[PDB]
Parts: sequence; C-alpha cells; structure tokens
Amino acid sequence: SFNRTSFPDGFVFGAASSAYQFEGAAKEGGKGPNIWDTFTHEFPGKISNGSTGDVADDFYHRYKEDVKVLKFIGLDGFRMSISWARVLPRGKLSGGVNKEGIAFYNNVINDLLSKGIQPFITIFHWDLPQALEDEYGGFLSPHIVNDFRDFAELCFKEFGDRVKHWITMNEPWSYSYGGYDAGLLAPGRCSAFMAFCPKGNSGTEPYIVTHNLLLSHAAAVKLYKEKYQAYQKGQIGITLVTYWMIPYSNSKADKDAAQRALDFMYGWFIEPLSFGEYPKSMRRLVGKRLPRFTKEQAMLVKGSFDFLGLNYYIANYVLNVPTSNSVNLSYTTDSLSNQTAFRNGVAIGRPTGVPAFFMYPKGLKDLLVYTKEKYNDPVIYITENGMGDNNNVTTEEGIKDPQRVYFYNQHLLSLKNAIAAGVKVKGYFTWAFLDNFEWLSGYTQRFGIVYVDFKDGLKRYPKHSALWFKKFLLK
Ligand SMILES: *[C@@H]1O[C@H](CO)[C@@H](O[C@@H]2O[C@H](CO)[C@@H](O[C@@H]3O[C@H](CO)[C@@H](O)[C@H](O)[C@@H]3O)[C@H](O)[C@H]2NC(C)=O)[C@H](O)[C@H]1NC(C)=O
Ligand SMILES: N=C(Cc1ccccc1)N[C@@H]1O[C@H](CO[C@@H]2OC[C@@H](O)[C@H](O)[C@H]2O)[C@@H](O)[C@H](O)[C@H]1O
Ligand SMILES: N=C(Cc1ccccc1)N[C@@H]1O[C@H](CO[C@@H]2OC[C@@H](O)[C@H](O)[C@H]2O)[C@@H](O)[C@H](O)[C@H]1O
Ligand SMILES: *[C@@H]1O[C@H](CO)[C@@H](O)[C@H](O)[C@H]1NC(C)=O
Repeated sequence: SFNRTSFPDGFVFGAASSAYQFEGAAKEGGKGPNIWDTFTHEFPGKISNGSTGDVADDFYHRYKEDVKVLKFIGLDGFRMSISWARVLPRGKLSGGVNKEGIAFYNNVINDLLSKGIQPFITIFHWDLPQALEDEYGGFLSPHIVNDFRDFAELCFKEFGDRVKHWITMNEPWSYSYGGYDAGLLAPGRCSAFMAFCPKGNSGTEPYIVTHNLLLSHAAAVKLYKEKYQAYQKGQIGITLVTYWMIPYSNSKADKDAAQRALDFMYGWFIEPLSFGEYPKSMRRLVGKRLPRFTKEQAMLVKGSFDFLGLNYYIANYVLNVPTSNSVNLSYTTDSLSNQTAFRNGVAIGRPTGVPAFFMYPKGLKDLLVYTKEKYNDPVIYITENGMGDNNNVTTEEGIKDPQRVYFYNQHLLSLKNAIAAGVKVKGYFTWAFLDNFEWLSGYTQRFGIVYVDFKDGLKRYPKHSALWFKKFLLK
C-alpha cells in the first residue's frame, strides 16, 4: 500500500502547529499580552462564537503527552512556533527575557528530540507582543525590524544548538491582508468605509506592513547566516501561502487576471525574495502606494532564504474585473481580479467543512512546478497542507475522517509527481497536528489529524487520518 518509500530517502514527514492556536496559558507563566489576546477579547464578533485562544489545546501543559502522540504516529518532524510575548513579555529584548517561557520551549524541544522528531521552528506566527503594537504600531513602523531581529537572535541563542530548521515567519500575506485590508485578523485594521474596524486604511497599510515584514525577515536571515549558521549548522527560510490561480475562461482577460491575482498574493513576497523587487503588475496598478526598496534593502531581501516554506490549501478560478468609476480603495480591489470556487455552477473540487475550500490536489504540483521554473529551482518544504471538518458532529463521528484520508492520499500522490518533475521538495507537514483555535473561525473548524474533545477535558483521539499516516510512515 502507498507508503513513504515512494518518497526520497530522508524526506521529512511531519505535522504542524502554532503557538496562539495551540498553547493556551495565555495569561500564565510570566507571558505578556499579544495582539491576538487583545483582538479576540475586544472583538468577539470577529471570532466564530466569540471564542479565544486563552486555553486552546492547553499544549502548554499537555506537551509531554502530545509528543507521545507524535511519536505514535511516527512523524519525522514537528512544526511549531515561538510565542514572542511568552519569551519577551515586553516585546523588546531590553524589556527582559522570561525564563519560564524559555524553559517551556526548551522542554518541548528536548522531548521532541528524545523521540527522534526534528523541531521545525516558526519564529513569528502572527502573535506580536501588544507592547510593540502599542509602542509604534507594530509592522506599520520600521522600528519593528530591530525588535524582530533581536527576537530571532534570542531564539537562535537559546534553541539553535538543538533546532536546525528555522522559519522566520508564517504567511506574511495573511498578516498583511487579514490584519490591514479586510480587518479579519489581529490587529484588526481596515478602511472606515467598511464600517468594520476602528482604524486603518486598506489601500495603504497592507503595502506598508508587507514591506516591513520582508525587511524583518531579511534582518533575521542575515543575522543567522553571519553569526549562527556556521557553527549551529542549520538552515533558515520563510513560509509563504498562495491559492493556485486558474483562469475562469480561456480569454486573455481571465488569463491575465489569474496571473495578476498570483502576482498580488504570491509574487508580492517571492519576487522581492528572488529578485529584490515587487511584481511589475503591482508597481503599475498600485503606483506610489507601493513602497520602493532602497538599494540597501533590495540587497538584504534578495536571496534571503535557504529554503522556501509553502503552505498549500486550495485553488480558485479567477475572473477579470473591469476598471470602474466606483472605487473602494483597497489591496483587494487593486488587482482587478475576482476569485471563485465555482465555474458554470460547478465546484472546483470535492467539498470540505470549510465553505471556501475545495480539494484541488493538482494545484499543489502546479504551484511547485511554477515555483521551480520561475525562481531558480529552490529547496522547498510544504510547511502546511490540510483540510477542515465542520465542528458539528460527536467525537465518535469526528474521529472517522475518510475524507481527510482521501485528501492526504491525493495530495501526497500529487506531491510525488512534483518531485518526479524535479521540484526539490525535502519535507511535508500536515496542518494540523491537533484540532485547534482556527483564528477567525474559532473552534468551528477541525483541521487536525488528531481530534480534540473541547467539551470533555480537551482529550486527544487520533483520527483515521492519523492511523493512515502511521501506516504510511512504516511506523
Ligand atoms: C455538518 O456540516 C457539514 C458541512 O460541511 C454538512 O455536510 C455538508 O452537507 C451539505 C448539505 O447536506 C452538502 O451539500 C450538498 O450536497 C448534495 C449531495 O452531494 C448536493 O446535491 C447539494 O446541492 C448540496 O451541495 C455538503 O456536500 C456537505 N459537506 C461535506 C460532506 O463536506 C453535514 O450535513 C453536517 N452534519 C450534521 C450532522 O449536521
Ligand atoms: N499585562 C498583563 C495582562 C495580560 C498578560 C497576558 C495576556 C493578556 C493580558 N500581565 C503582565 O504582563 C507583563 C508584561 O507585559 C506588559 O504588560 C504591561 C503592558 O503595558 C506592556 O505593554 C506589556 O509588555 C508581565 O511582565 C507581568 O508579569 C504581568 O503581570
Ligand atoms: N489559513 C491560512 C491563511 C488565512 C488565514 C486566515 C484568513 C485568511 C487567510 N493559513 C494557514 O491555514 C491554517 C488553517 O487556516 C484556516 O483556514 C480556514 C479558515 O476558515 C480558518 O479560519 C483558518 O484558521 C491556519 O490554522 C494556519 O495558522 C495558517 O498558517
Ligand atoms: C511500500 O511501497 C513499495 C512500492 O515502492 C512496495 O514495494 C512495498 O511492498 C510497500 N510496503 C508496504 C508495507 O506497504
């Protein structure tokens, strides 16, 4: 039966997590507030059922038993993130290191390694300390770069003797678009015409924030390369997300619109990372709302990754949107494109428990080949791939997830094809290890290969998908 021998020797199979979504202990162990503590508490209308990550999976206390589950499944690796405000409660290094926070991550890492599981560490997975958001508006300010750099350094110093795979940040697209265009994610900023956020500007701030995200990423990578990489002997990268874009029709209009959508979502980050400049379509359509890289900045950002982390979930069809005399000025409308999961009333693939998300495993290969061909054959890890179930059945029924078995069977076959096509994929991580706090969707969506019974003591039960992976891994 389909198993890991179909993949390169030493290929890393793992599961993924993030700190705010899993940890809980949000006000414990010396931890300071982050923007997600603030967002979920002050805007309960923006979270399904007014949920928070106050407790989440309580991974902070339950990590020892959870690591046993990872070993049971037989995973090679585990992707997890560092809570910035847990290790630096005041955000700045000068504000002091929280010894209790450092100890937790050390404990998790030491346990993982005893089970032969490699920790892949995301330094920043959106949970910015409130102190930094308060001081200078977080990623709206160039001040964020030095503080991000110091945070990265703390991680390298404290964990780098054991951690050999670093991811600077998770999905700066989501942080910028979600936090500053649509106002759906912390810090919850958007234009007043949306009547959805207290402050913001969806037409300017996402571009400001993305620039500082890239610069912060680049600062961390430069420091790692110059100061830690030679003796710790690890690798550092960044995780990007994009939908795969398919033109709605055969028209030139829809063809160009599809590429514009990809330019604005993916190219926004991977062209600076590869070429030191933003995509031409963005420069043309966004004009002077799009920051320029100085010569120093372009030099720092270009080539600043050892590997690319890619998160893949879905493909969408893309329609051209003609220019209009009625403008809502926003990153969203700047690309003159419209995404839809339906063509001629027919869904792009099998449904999931997430209304927008349909199964399109071919898109994983297409994205990987596109990336190989456009950006000089980079080393790639699939740092997230998964699907969600609606949280509307009993624990008993939730555990039986043949649809997720199917999902991973199909996507791993597609990944196999990408590797055969010469894409240098070295690893693959399931989102998620556990059912968790899924940001604006709260606990209404279950992405785990392991079920968490939120109603009954947060108990863990491996799903059929976990058992499928256990067999796939010959473990
Ligand atoms: C729990 O929530 C899920 C939501 O994902 C429910 O499953 C979904 O049910 C809808 C409506 O029954 C399905 O859509 C329909 O499918 C039929 C036949 O395939 C189609 O002809 C209709 O036009 C309509 O599109 C949807 O596919 C399905 N989603 C899945 C399975 O992922 C489920 O009913 C809920 N369960 C309980 C116990 O409330
Ligand atoms: N600020 C809190 C309350 C809190 C904490 C986590 C999540 C939500 C709400 N607690 C205090 O955070 C402090 C650090 O975080 C600072 O709290 C004061 C804020 O003005 C400042 O911006 C923040 O960095 C810790 O040093 C203290 O031990 C602790 O009592
Ligand atoms: N989900 C994203 C991208 C995103 C998230 C929110 C809004 C716009 C775009 N990326 C990855 O998807 C994973 C699943 O994301 C879910 O996708 C379905 C949404 O309805 C749900 O709210 C979201 O958490 C997240 O848990 C990871 O933390 C994240 O890295
Ligand atoms: C794993 O797959 C290979 C095909 O490459 C097959 O020869 C082998 O028997 C399989 N093993 C199991 C345990 O399924």
